[PDB]
Amino acid sequence: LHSEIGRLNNQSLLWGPYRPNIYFGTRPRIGKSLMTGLMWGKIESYTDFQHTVRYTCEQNEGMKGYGWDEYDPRRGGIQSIHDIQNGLDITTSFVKIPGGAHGGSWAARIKGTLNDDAPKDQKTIVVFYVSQEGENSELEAVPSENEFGYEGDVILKGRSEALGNYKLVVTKGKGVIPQSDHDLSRLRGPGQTVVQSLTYPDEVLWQAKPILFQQLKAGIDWLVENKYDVADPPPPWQVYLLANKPGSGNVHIVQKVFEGDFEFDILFSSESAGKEVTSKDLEREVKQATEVFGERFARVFDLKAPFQGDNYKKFGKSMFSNLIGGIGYFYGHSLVDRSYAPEYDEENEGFWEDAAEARARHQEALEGPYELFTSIPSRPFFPRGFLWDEGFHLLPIADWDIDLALEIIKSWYNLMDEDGWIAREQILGAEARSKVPKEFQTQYPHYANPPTLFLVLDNFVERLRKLSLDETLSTASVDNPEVGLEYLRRLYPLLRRQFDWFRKTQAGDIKSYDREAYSTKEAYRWRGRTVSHCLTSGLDDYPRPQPPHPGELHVDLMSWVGVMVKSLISIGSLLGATEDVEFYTKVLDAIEHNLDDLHWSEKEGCYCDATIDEFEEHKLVCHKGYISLFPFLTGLLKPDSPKLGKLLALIGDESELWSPYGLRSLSKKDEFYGTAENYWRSPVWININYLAIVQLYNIATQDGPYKETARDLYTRLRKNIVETVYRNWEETGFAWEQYNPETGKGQRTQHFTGWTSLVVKIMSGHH
Ligand SMILES: Cc1nc(-c2ccc(NCCCCCCN3C[C@H](O)[C@@H](O)[C@H](O)[C@H]3CO)c([N+](=O)[O-])c2)no1
Repeated sequence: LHSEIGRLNNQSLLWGPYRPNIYFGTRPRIGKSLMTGLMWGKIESYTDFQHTVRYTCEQNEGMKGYGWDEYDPRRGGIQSIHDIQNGLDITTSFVKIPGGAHGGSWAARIKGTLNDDAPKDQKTIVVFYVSQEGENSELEAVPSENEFGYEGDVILKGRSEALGNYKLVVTKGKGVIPQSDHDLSRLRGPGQTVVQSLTYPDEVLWQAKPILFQQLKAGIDWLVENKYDVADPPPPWQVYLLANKPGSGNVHIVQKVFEGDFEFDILFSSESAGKEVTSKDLEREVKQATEVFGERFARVFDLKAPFQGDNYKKFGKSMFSNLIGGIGYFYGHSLVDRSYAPEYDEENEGFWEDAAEARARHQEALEGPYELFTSIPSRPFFPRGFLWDEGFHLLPIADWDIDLALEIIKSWYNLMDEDGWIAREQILGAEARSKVPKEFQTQYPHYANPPTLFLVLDNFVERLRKLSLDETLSTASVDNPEVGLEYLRRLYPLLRRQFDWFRKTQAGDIKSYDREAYSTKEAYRWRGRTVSHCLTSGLDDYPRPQPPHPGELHVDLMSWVGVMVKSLISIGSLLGATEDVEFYTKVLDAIEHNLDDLHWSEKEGCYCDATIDEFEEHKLVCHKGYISLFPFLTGLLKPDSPKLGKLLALIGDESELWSPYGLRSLSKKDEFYGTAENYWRSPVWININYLAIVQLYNIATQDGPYKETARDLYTRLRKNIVETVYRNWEETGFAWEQYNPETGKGQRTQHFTGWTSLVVKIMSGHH
């Protein structure tokens, strides 16, 4: 039955618009298969379309905004695009229709409405680009009856092992199609939908823009050769309309030119499903998905006071839809240094220079291929899997669809190598690499990242302890305990492997110094630190001991290990791994003492990282900020702890961390406040604020000395964080990466959905 729910999940999730790196396209969760993508741009001149055409996601002055209004990867959703440069408001509605044996069918409507500023007679070029990867697969455009192109629908018939037989139709659509009276129309037709069918080696089919442009350029060269010139030139839109040449191939370009508003449908019909998909099917399924989206949201994200209002609901739906709408499927080779150069052990003083030397040997090579099904932080700027971000992404997603979240966790854990390492940044395949400077591609097997995916696991466990097919599937792994347990049984050894990997690779040094502590074992240091940075910790430029030193100990990292042990206690217990649970219990107890013995500063009233002095002694290095609160953020302190009460004072202290807009990453009193790139040195970050909010709530709903302080801080922080993110969204249409504690303004990158979307769960409360 676990096998059964697994196959049903597989069938349910196979298809999607799983290409979040582009405005709109689809692909199934199969490395080498059928992919589609949309392009559009106005044409006003002989040279502008190369500059106006849209395909991969960006964010700049020419684009007001874009995102998902509703989305559920089982059903589909609706995306809105507000394009200033091209004077166009676009809608792309996508819907899946279950049936057959190959993951069902799907359809999309693309609608473009000119904005008030656009010329009423704007010409817009629209391209639907289709490619298929695989040795023994086929795809063919059925020729039109007409001479120069298509009066009606374009039909592609294809086949593969993975998809069986299918047809993909691009409907004629609605809107004025311009007609040219030029001589060229004798050979090219007056203006109509055209199809070019081509082949390239599989590995380059992703390069849709260059492939298209190569065809456009060939058409223009033909014009030149055939005496179409500046004495009497055809109109731009005709110059840029491909000669119709449908056929068989692994690439199919479908091109339309419209004047004024337009729309057209894409209908993917899985043959094994029986009756083919129609436009009327599309409209019905679109209306139905919205209704279901509506009903689920009100149940799962029921926003509590003072956010029950409709403005907050709309806000919540946008923040949530953009988060879950970022889910992509990525496939390909990854770039990894597998030298395990000894310099990477960072055992000496000045280790960063040695590590730089090893990197300069450039032993990294491509490996895999790997696949990953994950949500992402940033469609325009970094549309790919980041390991600790994904822990935050799945907290709202798990609420929505626990089985989906478990799928993503599983996908992440399937990357883990024999040692227990998962790369923190997953750049899979040439398409993903295109977005990343080559200097920043290489992954390092000694680089960890916070294990926030365990937080998601923790939530699943509590749910496990305490309808349409889609509704049923979304909770099958909780509603069927035996299913849930089997999932944990299979994941459990990889979690344990990761635990062990942390302790083998990210170990700090007690025994070699004048260091006394309850445990001789429990001490941690993040590998990969530079003079100015600690990227692996996730808090890039939060101030750390200077200089970096093999004797450093990082309190956040030890806290993370505490998170992991507790999770392993719970899961171990569920699986009756008695021997394991006894070991975990001893480790937890040791971390509890050692956090105090190695990291607590009585003088400062908070936790601090530690180094080793010029005189070879243990020194605490305190920089009041997120790092300082870590045992609290990660749920490690008892509710009656005096230490907790001191952290609550720091948290609430306006002159240190407490801004009107949320908690400051670093205190105003810290010498490093607002210095350098000021990334984690003052701004308000939603992910850490979310952990604070949840821990304040835990203390607030339990007997103890800080109940009432916690309740007040919970109330205020929740309000502050929600309102800041809301005001910004209202003003700008965007979720931002971080928020300015003086002004409240969103800054750094937009489209950060992205853990900023946690705000949905903050609003809905009841932790
Ligand atoms: C115009 C215009 N373009 C841009 C622009 C900005 C940035 C980038 N890439 C930066 C990649 C680094 C991701 C780290 C983010 N974040 C940092 C946290 O510190 C981590 O904790 C966390 O894990 C990760 C992930 O969330 C690109 N670009 O490469 O295309 C373009 N801005 O304006």
